[PDB]
Amino acid sequence: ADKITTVPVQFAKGAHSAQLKGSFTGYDTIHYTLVAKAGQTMTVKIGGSSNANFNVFAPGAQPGQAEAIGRNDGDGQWQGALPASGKYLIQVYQMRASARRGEQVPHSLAVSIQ
Ligand SMILES: [Cl-]
Repeated sequence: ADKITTVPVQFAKGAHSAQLKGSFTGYDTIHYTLVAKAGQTMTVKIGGSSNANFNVFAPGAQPGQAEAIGRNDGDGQWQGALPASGKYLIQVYQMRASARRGEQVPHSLAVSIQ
């Protein structure tokens, strides 16, 4: 019975970044979505619970259906030039061990596009 919550991210007028605060428990996950253009550089940084991880998916790609174009490194961050235009998906999740313990995962996701 796993839940996915989708959170559309829209930058304020004239802004190229935002920070979101969220939380999820166990195997629940959050999909943060963001429309961007091919060739722009996206930077993603996750903070808060050490259990928090993310995968970046290009438009149309769903967890389980295609490979992510990126994920958090050991410092909780990722940066890359975007191959495609459209709505990107940042999947925030925790790994099986702590999911299975039912840990709650408060986190902050900072995303910017330039
Ligand atoms: Cl922790």
